[PDB]
Amino acid sequence: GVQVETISPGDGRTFPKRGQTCVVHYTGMLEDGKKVDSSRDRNKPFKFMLGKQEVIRGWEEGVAQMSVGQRAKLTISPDYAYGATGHPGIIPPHATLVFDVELLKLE
Amino acid sequence: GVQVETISPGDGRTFPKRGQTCVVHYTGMLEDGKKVDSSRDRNKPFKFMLGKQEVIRGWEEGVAQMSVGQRAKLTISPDYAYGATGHPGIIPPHATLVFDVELLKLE
Ligand SMILES: CC[C@H](C(=O)N1CCCC[C@H]1C(=O)O[C@H](CCc1ccc(OC)c(OC)c1)c1cccc(OCC(=O)O)c1)c1cc(OC)c(OC)c(OC)c1
Ligand SMILES: CC[C@H](C(=O)N1CCCC[C@H]1C(=O)O[C@H](CCc1ccc(OC)c(OC)c1)c1cccc(OCC(=O)O)c1)c1cc(OC)c(OC)c(OC)c1
Repeated sequence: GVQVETISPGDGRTFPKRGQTCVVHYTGMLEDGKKVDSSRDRNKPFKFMLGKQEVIRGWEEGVAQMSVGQRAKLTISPDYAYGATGHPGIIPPHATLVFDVELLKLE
Repeated sequence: GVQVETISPGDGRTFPKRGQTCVVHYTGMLEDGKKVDSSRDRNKPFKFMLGKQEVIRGWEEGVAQMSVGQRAKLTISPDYAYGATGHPGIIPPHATLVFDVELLKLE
């Protein structure tokens, strides 16, 4: 599943609802700490809409548990991410992924 | 993931909303056709509430795509069911499950 470790607290009351656009900055890494991708390296935050199947399962479930302003480490098992196949050149097979995620705002 | 094959049509309009109780009769079986369990063998239909994590993943997603009266066969991969461990005595490890499900009503 997805495990959540809080790094910095959010407001503790404003949580994302399906249909809302989540604006976040993230760093995705393999279990051994190696960086695969990061929005912080790109000039603009990442955005997705909750409930539209726009992202891997672990993210839908994990980010829905965060409040605005919160920063957390989400540890996602393969079955909740890219599973057996992974994704060529980016994610190896059966990979557990760890994301450092910061929920900036909802829109 | 979860694949849905329709066996008998439903009303094509009444679909389960998160928070509603789905009343169904089902027969679950392994990929080779052996029956593991069936509510049709038990005197009353199976009931569960959508969106409350009461059932395996594949069911939350598959039943949500059925309308009242529909009968369908849901083929669920391990990652959407019991994964690598299975469930002692009932579901073996790495089991793909096939369910014959009939959505009787919503309440
Ligand atoms: C740590 C690397 C990272 C990743 O893992 N991230 C991205 C951040 C959200 C969580 C997760 C993801 O979910 O990234 C998805 C990957 C594809 C995907 C999508 C839905 C799935 O299922 C319902 C699924 O099933 C496995 C796989 C994603 C990507 C881009 C925009 C996205 O949002 C909407 C859009 O703008 O198109 C979504 C990643 C970034 C990519 O580009 C920034 C990317 O592209 C090259 C990619 O391909 C594997 C990986
Ligand atoms: C084909 C065998 C079958 C099964 O597979 N079925 C049952 C029908 C819904 C789909 C699925 C299920 O999901 O069955 C779950 C199993 C447990 C479970 C639950 C949530 C999970 O969350 C992701 C999860 O993760 C793996 C595992 C279930 C069971 C009973 C009531 C249930 O809910 C209503 C209630 O609480 O009364 C749920 C099964 C029947 C059982 O009893 C009738 C049972 O018990 C002995 C069982 O244990 C493995 C198997």
